[PDB]
Amino acid sequence: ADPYDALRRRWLGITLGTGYDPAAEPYASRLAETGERAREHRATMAPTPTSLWPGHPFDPPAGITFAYGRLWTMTEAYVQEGTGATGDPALLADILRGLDHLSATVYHPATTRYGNWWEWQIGSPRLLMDITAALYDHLGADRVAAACAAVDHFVPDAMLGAYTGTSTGANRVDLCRSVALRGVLGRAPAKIALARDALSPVFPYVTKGDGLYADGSFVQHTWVAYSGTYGQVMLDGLGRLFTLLAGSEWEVTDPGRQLVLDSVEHAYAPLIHDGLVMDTVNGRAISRGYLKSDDLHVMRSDHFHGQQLIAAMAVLAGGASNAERERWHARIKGWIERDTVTPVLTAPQFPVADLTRLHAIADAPGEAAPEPVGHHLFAAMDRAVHRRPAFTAGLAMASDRIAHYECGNGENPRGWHTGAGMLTWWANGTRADQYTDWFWPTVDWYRLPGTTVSTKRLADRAGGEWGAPKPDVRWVGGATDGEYAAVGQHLKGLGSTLEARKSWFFLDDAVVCLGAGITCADGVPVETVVDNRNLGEGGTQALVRGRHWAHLEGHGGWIVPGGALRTLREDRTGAWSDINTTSTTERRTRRWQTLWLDHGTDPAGADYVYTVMPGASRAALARRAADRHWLTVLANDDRRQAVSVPSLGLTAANFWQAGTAGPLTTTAGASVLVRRRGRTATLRVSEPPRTGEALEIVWDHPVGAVLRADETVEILATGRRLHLRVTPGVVCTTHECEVTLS
Ligand SMILES: CC(=O)N[C@@H]1[C@@H](O[C@@H]2OC(C(=O)O)=C[C@H](O)[C@H]2O)[C@@H](OS(=O)(=O)O)[C@@H](CO)O[C@H]1O
Ligand SMILES: [Mg+2]
Repeated sequence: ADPYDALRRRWLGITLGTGYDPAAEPYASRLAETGERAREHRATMAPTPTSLWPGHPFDPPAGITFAYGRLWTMTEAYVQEGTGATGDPALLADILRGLDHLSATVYHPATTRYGNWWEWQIGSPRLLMDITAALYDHLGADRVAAACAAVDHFVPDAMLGAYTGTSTGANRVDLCRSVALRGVLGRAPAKIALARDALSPVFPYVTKGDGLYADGSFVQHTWVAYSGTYGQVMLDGLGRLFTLLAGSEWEVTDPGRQLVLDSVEHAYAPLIHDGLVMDTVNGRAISRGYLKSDDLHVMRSDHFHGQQLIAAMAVLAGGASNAERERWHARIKGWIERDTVTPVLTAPQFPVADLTRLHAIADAPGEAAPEPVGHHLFAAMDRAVHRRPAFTAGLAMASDRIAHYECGNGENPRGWHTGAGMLTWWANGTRADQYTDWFWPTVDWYRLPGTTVSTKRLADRAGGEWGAPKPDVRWVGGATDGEYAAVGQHLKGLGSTLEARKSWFFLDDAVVCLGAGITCADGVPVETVVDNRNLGEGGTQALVRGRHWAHLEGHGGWIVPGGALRTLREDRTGAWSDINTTSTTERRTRRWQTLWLDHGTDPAGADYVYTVMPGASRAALARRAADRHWLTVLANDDRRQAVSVPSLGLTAANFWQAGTAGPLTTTAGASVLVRRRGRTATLRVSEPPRTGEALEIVWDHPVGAVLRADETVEILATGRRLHLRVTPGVVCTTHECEVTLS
């Protein structure tokens, strides 16, 4: 009996929290508030054949999970000290009433599942198990048995068989969560072992489909870049389950578990900036904001999502090694310090158990870590992240592997161009609320920052749901040394005949943006969005313009032909319900500064060059624009885009096909980055088309000897020039070669 009772107790410690004083803030106010929500939920519960709370019918099935969510708040009120309702028998009776009503009317084995599978197999059962676990002694054997039987009906063993469909990645972990608890609570050792075993296929790095990739990428729904939401769900359930089972007969022993720990710093941390997790990896969730069904009324946003991912790291850290835990805690202290948008330590979505874990990290000894300066190219999910002292940026692309966007369940119907070379960024050391402050419900979805698009009007959900629309292109990726990068996207526009070559060269204080082969036949204008910045409500940040630059006060600026540049400052009013059928309808106004180049109607091989300098002063921008020397554009056409930046000793080129640009030649499409440092140089090359066919590179610079080369890099000649052959692989890995110069 005791191994099950011990697991149940350990689950309650994880779920309800441990070793805090309920009288201390902020526990005291969160518990009081839970009491209050419980009291009102109790007062309004109204069992009917089709609902348990008015306005929340069992069809759609969200209305069932909705009901379990409220019974869970009631349960919390009942079992936690400090709530004003702890151990109140009348609260207890109403919980039991609601459970019995759900068990009688909807959540039971005579129901043939309808509507969203997720509500039945993930949303409701995890809550039902949690409630059952918290109230175990008061429930009696028939209720415990009937709760286990319902789980068995909606989540049978076969749901934890084939690693496919609705059972991969975050979904796999969520299914295991309910099956494990049903095993604990129903004293069914085989269900516990099943849930532990079924975690194994989540661990290994994949090269296609759902999961974690060796370059740190994370994919869910087969084609969607998703580290921020699904990746967090996976990380959260894994940490919960590792901690649950540790020390028991069903402890997770798969050594692949280490890959999940590794992913903290390698997959997730780079996407977190001052507490937010970047909207480029948040998929359809960027459209949620205030949800109609959320009794807490907490705005979803990049900051909400990052806070949830920080909380998952805090649970996971409990089972990490000392050295890992020490690094995670230091990064988390850093995020807690720098998040002035939504203070982590009092974040209103957090129950006391997360509050306690984060306060433990806060009070612990050690210094807060900064985000390391560097570049992270998440090539498997067509994402790049760049950090410099002056700014942080996240780029979103799309390819034959990665959808333009996801819409589904009423969410994100206008996200078409979020993958069309969207460049998002924050000025470092300023408030990081750019995309948080009612950005998505007010933005013009036809003018997303960095993108090139047809202005052709599109239908809500155009291209299809769940990541269905992908451009028919291969060359999307880049090459990086870990600090700077060349990134390129062969663009085909969504719902449009637009085609373009877009490149970005991520440097020490700027991103150089090249566009070429811009060709469309839609019969309407084509635009490249130099930027589009949310100014906040009533913003009065000055826009200053010069001959070849523009600067936005508080934000940064752009070097761009001043006569070609179009601008517009305007107020835009919108609501989350405009972009999500499940969100509130309250409307707010945000002022916008938008900047764009008009490529005319039906362009044929149109182009652009512009440089963004996030975080830069007006004067730094005026200097860089008047300086002819700092940057040479080697080539900007549909066969190759390439720059030379002598202050960095840097040459960078995206070769859309075999060709030459400045001192670089390639025999096949490739991305190449050369960096000279005194008497040595390192040459880096990737193959974004991912054919895996060998190609050669020549770099026209005298070279004495090779200090080192990856096993995939064969040296063909040195002397007057460097000549390499590279066997590139099919995941767009960057291969390197270091040489002595003559
Ligand atoms: C990852 C994701 O988008 N999942 C959808 C759910 O949202 C997650 O919900 C939960 C949870 O514990 O219920 C935790 C994650 O933070 C959320 O991102 C959810 O969608 S929604 O209602 O929040 O819009 C469900 C409910 O339908 O659908 C999932 O696909
Ligand atoms: Mg220079």
